[PDB]
Amino acid sequence: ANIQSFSFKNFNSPSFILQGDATVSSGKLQLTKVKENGIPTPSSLGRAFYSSPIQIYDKSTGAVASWATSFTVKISAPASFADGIAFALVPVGSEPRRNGGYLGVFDSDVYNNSAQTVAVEFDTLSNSGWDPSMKHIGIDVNSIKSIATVSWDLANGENAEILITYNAATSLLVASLVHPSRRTSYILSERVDITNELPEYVSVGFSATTGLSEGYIETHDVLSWSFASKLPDDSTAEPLDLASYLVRNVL
Amino acid sequence: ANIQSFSFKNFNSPSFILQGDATVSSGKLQLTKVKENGIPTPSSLGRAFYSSPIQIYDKSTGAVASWATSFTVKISAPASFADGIAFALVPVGSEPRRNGGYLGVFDSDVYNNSAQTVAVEFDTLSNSGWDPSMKHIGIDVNSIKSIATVSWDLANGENAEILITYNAATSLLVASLVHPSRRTSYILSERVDITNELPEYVSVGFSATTGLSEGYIETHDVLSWSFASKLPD
Amino acid sequence: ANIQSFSFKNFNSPSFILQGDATVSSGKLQLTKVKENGIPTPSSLGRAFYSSPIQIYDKSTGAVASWATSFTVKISAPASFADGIAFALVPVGSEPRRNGGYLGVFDSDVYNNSAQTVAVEFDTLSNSGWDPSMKHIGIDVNSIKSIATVSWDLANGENAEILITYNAATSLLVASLVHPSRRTSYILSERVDITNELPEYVSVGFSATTGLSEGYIETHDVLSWSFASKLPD
Amino acid sequence: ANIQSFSFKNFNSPSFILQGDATVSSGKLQLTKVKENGIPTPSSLGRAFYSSPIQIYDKSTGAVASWATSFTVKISAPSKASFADGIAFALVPVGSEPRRNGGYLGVFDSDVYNNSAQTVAVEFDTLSNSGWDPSMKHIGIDVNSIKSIATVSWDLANGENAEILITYNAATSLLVASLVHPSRRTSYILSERVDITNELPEYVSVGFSATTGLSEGYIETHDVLSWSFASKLPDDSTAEPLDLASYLVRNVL
Ligand SMILES: Nc1ncnc2[nH]cnc12
Ligand SMILES: Nc1ncnc2[nH]cnc12
Ligand SMILES: Nc1ncnc2[nH]cnc12
Ligand SMILES: Nc1ncnc2[nH]cnc12
Ligand SMILES: [Ca+2]
Ligand SMILES: [Ca+2]
Ligand SMILES: [Ca+2]
Ligand SMILES: [Ca+2]
Ligand SMILES: [Mn+2]
Ligand SMILES: [Mn+2]
Ligand SMILES: [Mn+2]
Ligand SMILES: [Mn+2]
Repeated sequence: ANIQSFSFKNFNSPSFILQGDATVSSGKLQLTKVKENGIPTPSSLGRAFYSSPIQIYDKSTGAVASWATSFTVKISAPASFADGIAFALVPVGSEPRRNGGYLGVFDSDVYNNSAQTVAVEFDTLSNSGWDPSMKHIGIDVNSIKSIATVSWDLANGENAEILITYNAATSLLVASLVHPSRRTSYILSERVDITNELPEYVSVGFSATTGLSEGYIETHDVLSWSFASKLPDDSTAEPLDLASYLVRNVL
Repeated sequence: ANIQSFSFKNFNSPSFILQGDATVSSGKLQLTKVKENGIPTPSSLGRAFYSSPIQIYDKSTGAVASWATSFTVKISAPASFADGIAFALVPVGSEPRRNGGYLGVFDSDVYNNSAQTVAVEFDTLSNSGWDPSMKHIGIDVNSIKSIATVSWDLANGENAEILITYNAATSLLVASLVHPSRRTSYILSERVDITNELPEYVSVGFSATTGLSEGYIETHDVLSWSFASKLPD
Repeated sequence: ANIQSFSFKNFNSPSFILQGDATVSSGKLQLTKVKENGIPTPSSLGRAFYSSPIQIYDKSTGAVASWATSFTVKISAPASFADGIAFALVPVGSEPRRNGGYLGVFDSDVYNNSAQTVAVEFDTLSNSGWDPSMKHIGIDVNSIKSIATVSWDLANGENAEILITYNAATSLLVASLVHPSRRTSYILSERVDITNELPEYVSVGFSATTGLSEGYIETHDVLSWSFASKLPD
Repeated sequence: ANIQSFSFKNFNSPSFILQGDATVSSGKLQLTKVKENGIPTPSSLGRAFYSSPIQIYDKSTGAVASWATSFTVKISAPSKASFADGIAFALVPVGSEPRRNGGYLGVFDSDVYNNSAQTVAVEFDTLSNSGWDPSMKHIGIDVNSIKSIATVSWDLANGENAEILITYNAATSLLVASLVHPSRRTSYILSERVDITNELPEYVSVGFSATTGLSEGYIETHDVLSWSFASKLPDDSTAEPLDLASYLVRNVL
């Protein structure tokens, strides 16, 4: 089995690939532009990935990896919320895509297998063309139109503790968010045939955009991030030990 | 920091403390009685804990542990569902408590700090005296009347993958359940001041009971279990 | 796969099985008796094991566990060194054995499979009947006469950081010691067919004895201990 | 605390930075050139590092990382030839380009201490160079010079697996290296104090470097069959060694 994992409580540019307005300051990862006075900027786009590629599966052996990631984000608006942040698995060379409601990871709301991108979004602005009525968490598979969503009551300026996992045995992708301050929690799950939607190797990280209008803005700060992946030697899949993963990585 | 952790995909009596009708068979942990033909039995009560005590906090240093546990259960009814299964943190010497709707871990629905027990229940039968309308997941703190619950649609005979965690920094206890077969998931969270509700050392494990009537029965099988704890200095 | 692991930087009696003069004080594990003034005592014997049994192998599946342990000991003599400390894998019910040069884990220097005990010793006193000329580290398999040893220059009163591992793939048991203060290190390795020398379940821990004479004494303090085991399917 | 770790039982180019003749084939990492017929080549040099930099310490907080690595190598020399030159596990500056070949193992330029080299390595030297080497084949700790600050004799078992384990404990500042040839049940260990914050930069790349002899008959192969690495950087000055019991079973065993 092959394993790769990391856990950061403090950020520094060397281990990350930064794109767009993504910057590291005061130990935290700021995905979108922010004026010196502290207020967000419109039309911003930022991405950040771990500098080492992760192998999601192996065509020759037929093995599929199980993985998990957890991070803490803080979204603040002075002003209306827009556009959101996504955790994404993109092709290794990958360059940013459309901004605004496309969150920098997609080009359209029509399924396009060739986009080879899967993401879990925390959408703060409903786009009439493809979005559910309110702020939501969604699973995007090669299109900005989530294959599943759940309502989310964003607590402005308060920490959000997210946990995403993929179990190769059940092919189930599960995402959950918790706002400790309000004792509120959300969860969502859907089956995803990963070997068909992504390449063998991918970069893992975040993508975030602000609104395209003067008053549709918010900040996207990642305060901590952990990731762990396990690729077996044969077809037989083996979920990860989360009890052990969080305490040794998150708690 | 002190750490203790384990992960079982196969069960064997040696590493566990079995109470009541709790038994290990064919590699799985069966908390409640089951007739040879495979059908559950009424008035059953079973408990099982890891043989090594876990230190939840330290009075002298003021440190509080963060921990997590995950397991897979399978609940089946031929009949009506009753009574449920709970993941519990009990005092080390601890003997079973009332059966039926008390799930073997409590004696009343009135808060009693001296019970020194905290549990996360998967309640399959609504007891008029203290339960919400339907089947639910709840956090119990020294009383069978959950301080918080969430509706749960139990998928009969299908695996349930549960994950419970306690974060000492936020004092937040979070429980989640997933039925992979139906792609359904539930989550619940509530702040718990653990150092006030439990002793420094506890045993961790499960407790399960069946209904007290002829037709209120179900099975409680644990197929795998992991636990991890970290106590700072 | 089944996994069990723990790591202590601070000790407390609840999670351990203490035998003989083994005691926990000021957060450390003291295996042998010590007078209030701080000086060791002769004819002492102490043992301590983790309260949860560990499965070394499985007869039905034919799987053998790989494991590792690491700890820090401090041995001090006011006086001549005796008798030593051992890391041992004993049968679960196991009661102490002969003291003195037998380190509390064996009864003779003649191989006796029925002893079902394997130990890695840090022998501070050469017993003419079975010991190499000086202080040594040795691997004992069902007898106090090590099947392999290595010379060891004990640094009185200075910490010793030990690491022992068992690789089921190669059947190799490897032990190593490091005295950071003197920048000295020792290593030893030998093949051991574990499934033949021990039972499926064992208790893991330490055993230590002092000399049987008035001036053959030393202290045996364990300052930290970690253990990890993995049993495949 | 910041943590980074990985463990490979099978190799693939994407996650590694390959330099020189370093190549990945049949799942293993081949550091030095090898003719199709299987025999090694002279004057070869190969290096390979994990694609993500590792932070060894932090100047602002004064924290120093504790880390460990373990790997399995197989060194082989054809009957008619002689062993040369060796393989090293190294911690080099991030941009770092290969250095002198032959007995310099691709990581150093001289046997005179040069702090500006900012490189620390643990070598498995198969050829004694009169100018700075002990009499026989050895394991040594090199700190900014090819002349080890400490060595230990090593009886290389030709063609047999070598299981190496290297660790650095920030609390004691002790670097410890060990090798085991399971086939022969032989083992070696070496240890020495190293003030890492003074010999290396805050960020480094971790990996291997290997060279073959500069003569027609001084050649050997350098194959890495598996590799694990784990690092932990605290938030303050206070150092905390790693849990090796847990590290090997979860990574090596
Ligand atoms: N990703 C996830 N988030 C929350 N609970 C889970 N249970 C299993 N996977 C989970
Ligand atoms: N116990 C838990 N279950 C699901 N998601 C979580 N996120 C944090 N703790 C969690
Ligand atoms: N037990 C052990 N001690 C020291 N080095 C080792 N390398 C492999 N096993 C070892
Ligand atoms: N690097 C190392 N190799 C072998 N034994 C060790 N004990 C502590 N560190 C070690
Ligand atoms: Ca949107
Ligand atoms: Ca009930
Ligand atoms: Ca002796
Ligand atoms: Ca040389
Ligand atoms: Mn959306
Ligand atoms: Mn209830
Ligand atoms: Mn001896
Ligand atoms: Mn040399």
